[PDB]
Amino acid sequence: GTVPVTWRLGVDVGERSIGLAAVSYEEDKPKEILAAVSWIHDGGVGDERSGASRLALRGMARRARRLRRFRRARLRDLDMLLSELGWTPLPDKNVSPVDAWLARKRLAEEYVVDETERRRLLGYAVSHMARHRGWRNPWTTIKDLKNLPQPSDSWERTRESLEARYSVSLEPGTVGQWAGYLLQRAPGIRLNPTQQSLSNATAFETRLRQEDVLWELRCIADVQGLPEDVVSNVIDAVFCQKRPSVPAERIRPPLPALHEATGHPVVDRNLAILRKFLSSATMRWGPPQSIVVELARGASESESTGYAAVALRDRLLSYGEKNGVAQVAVFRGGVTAEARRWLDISIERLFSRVAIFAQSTSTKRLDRRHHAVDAVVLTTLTPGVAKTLADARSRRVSAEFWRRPSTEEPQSPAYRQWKESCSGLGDLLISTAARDSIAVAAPLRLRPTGALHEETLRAFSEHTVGAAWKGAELRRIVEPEVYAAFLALTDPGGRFLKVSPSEDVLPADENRHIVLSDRVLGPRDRVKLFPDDRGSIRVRGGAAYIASFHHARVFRWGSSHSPSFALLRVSLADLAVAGLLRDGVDVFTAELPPWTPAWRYASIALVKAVESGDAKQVGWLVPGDELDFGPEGVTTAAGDLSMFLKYFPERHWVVTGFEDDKRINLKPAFLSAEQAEVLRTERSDRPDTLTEAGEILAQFFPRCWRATVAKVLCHPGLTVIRRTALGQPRWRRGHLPYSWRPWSADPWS
RNA sequence: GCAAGAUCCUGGUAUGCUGGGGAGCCUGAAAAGGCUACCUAGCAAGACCCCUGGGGUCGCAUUCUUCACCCCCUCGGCGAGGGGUUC
DNA sequence: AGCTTGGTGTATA
DNA sequence: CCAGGATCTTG
DNA sequence: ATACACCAAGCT
Ligand SMILES: [Mg+2]
Ligand SMILES: [Mg+2]
Ligand SMILES: [Mg+2]
Ligand SMILES: [Mg+2]
Ligand SMILES: [Mg+2]
Repeated sequence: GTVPVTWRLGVDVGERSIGLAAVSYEEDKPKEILAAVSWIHDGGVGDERSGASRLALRGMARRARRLRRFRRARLRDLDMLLSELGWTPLPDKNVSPVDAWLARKRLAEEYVVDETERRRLLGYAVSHMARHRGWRNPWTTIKDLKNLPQPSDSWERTRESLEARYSVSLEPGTVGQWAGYLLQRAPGIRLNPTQQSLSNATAFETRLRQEDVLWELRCIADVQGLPEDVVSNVIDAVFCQKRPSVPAERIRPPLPALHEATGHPVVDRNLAILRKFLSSATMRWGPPQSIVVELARGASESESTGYAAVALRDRLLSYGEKNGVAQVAVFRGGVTAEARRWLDISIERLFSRVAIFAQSTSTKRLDRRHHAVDAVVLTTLTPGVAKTLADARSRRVSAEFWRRPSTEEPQSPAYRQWKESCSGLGDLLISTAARDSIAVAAPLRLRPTGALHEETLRAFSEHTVGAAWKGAELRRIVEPEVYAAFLALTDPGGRFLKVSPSEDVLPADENRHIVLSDRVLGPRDRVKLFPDDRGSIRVRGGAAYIASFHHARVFRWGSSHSPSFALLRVSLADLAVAGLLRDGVDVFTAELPPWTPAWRYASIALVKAVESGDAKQVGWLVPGDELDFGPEGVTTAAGDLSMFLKYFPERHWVVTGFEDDKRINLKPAFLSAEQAEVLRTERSDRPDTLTEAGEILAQFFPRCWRATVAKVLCHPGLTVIRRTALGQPRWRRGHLPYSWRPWSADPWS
């Protein structure tokens, strides 16, 4: 089903986006824009706060797990050494908070003549020193730690500061003696400072070093008269540390292929999108005859010869030598902007965008389709013409700075031939923009991997059986068997929970017995409850909130001419507690038990409609799905959304999240984020230079449309559009995610 | 070419949270509650393998999960990794 | 009652 | 937060 | 330090 045409490929690579064009050619002039799509990616970023990528967060978590594993193994080996020496380690409970510190202070101060008491104090001191040993260089050997100046100069400065503050001198002033003395003298004192966060002045200021703990242990050994091999073994067990190695980063030569990852996140996202587009374009129109790529001027902050440019040249030249691409040329930013400038093509005129800035011309970054338009413009480019345009800009910027207290055109026959050949490019762009064939899409994240819950462990609340129970207290029951038993109490014919959060579900009953499969709970027995009336799971003996939702399952019930819709918001914790995070599981259609937080905190109408059997699952929505409202647009606008839709009549909206049980958060697909953020900045510091549409767009972002699901899915002709790699909506029901209509979708199974 | 770095990766540290404790202080004194520290265990759910338990290794990346089709790579029908699937 | 929307808490250095 | 190993960039 | 999920006044 491949019809070979003559077409060229245009790729603009940005920090958060990539624009791609397949332009069919007839006589070395543009003939047909086959596909133009801009793909918005996160560049591998999973933490928007710190800018850390998903791979970096995963590596930090994995190394934290490995640190805990090695710490557990090292402390177990120390415990076996202390058992071999007969020294008793510090017990888990039923000891004073300062037994370890007082043991360290007493062994570093005086000699202990009692045998069992000395061994007990030595075991307490050595176990506590292994739990708190301070930092050393990981490449420094134990022998090199022993060759360090003991004590360290930072601890000498700290000890002099402590002697100045408290007017006392301890010989020898180890951290064990000073901490024990300060915990006896000024109780409640903090020992180490916190950079995270009334005037509890800390005892120490610098980070503890392993040489100081080693010096204190050797001072304790010299005072107590321990044998040399015993001291050597105790040092080698307390300060044991794995040396750093290189397991994973194990780095004419053959150029890498398209399917091979490059290791860097932004380049990997751009490579994956370009690889999918190139594969689909090859299967539908044959191979391209050249590939023109525009790396951005950015994409490195905190002809291009950057790492992204080198990786893209090597992989696209691998594809070229495997498929027959005649040349591959990669340019440096921002050549395509001036190439768009000389043909009189503006995004604000091409897509009929209203003006946002009162003074000066608005930046093209407002409409996200500018990437695909730049890819179309890039398709026409050649390296000689790009050189002439770069020389023209370099000549123009100096005359522009000179003429402030120009514009002069450099002459080129290749530029003249290019401008003659690209006369109809503007007409093609108008024609393709009129029928809305230029698409802005985002890649879907469908794998159920990530943080399963929030990190903060929370304390359990607790409720008696025999008291009065409200709806929130029913919803917060931790144990699923007790939850199902209270479910059978409040509704014996029901399988799900349909109560208001504030209503009084059931009164006090002094002889209520909750029967189970393994015990019987009396009316005086106390049920473990989640602390708050929100989605939570039981992890490691505590409660944690659920993370962000993986998806929302769409349910429909009622008549054909007027149905009702609701979302079942499913997080990774629901799939974790349902046992669905395993092999061979379709996580969008698998049945969730009633005790999951999804079905606990679903809307009451959805619960009652599923219990009545009327409501069936007709589809699913992930963050990043595109809602095409059709040519009608949004007919249920109210509030600031109406004033937004007067000047930006958007029909394509992107799902970002599901903020409660009845609402879905939608942003406009074609409108950018950072442009509206700098509009907010100019609203903050430059009054009256912003138009009314700019003011409304600045107020609309960042939270966009917090939209009622009943007000969204009540539109006939609304489609959940899932694109192919070329930016075309997938309408054939296959094994890839397809476009569907909420008003007409078949029920699952 | 000093090196400002960018991407990770490896080894550590100190807080923080939860469970169990408690040195000082404040209440309650019948009894147990809080604050500041400090001690101790754990810090994704879990999964696999080896000798009841234990110990080791993976588990937040590769944005269309699973399934289906096609292509590529390593080892010995056979799994593990990747990649693509046009509207 | 129900939709707008304003504010805020998240593991961190 | 720390030190330092590997690519690869820019100086 | 983000952005999303949750909470809790206001309009209608
Ligand atoms: Mg673990
Ligand atoms: Mg400890
Ligand atoms: Mg330590
Ligand atoms: Mg671009
Ligand atoms: Mg401790």
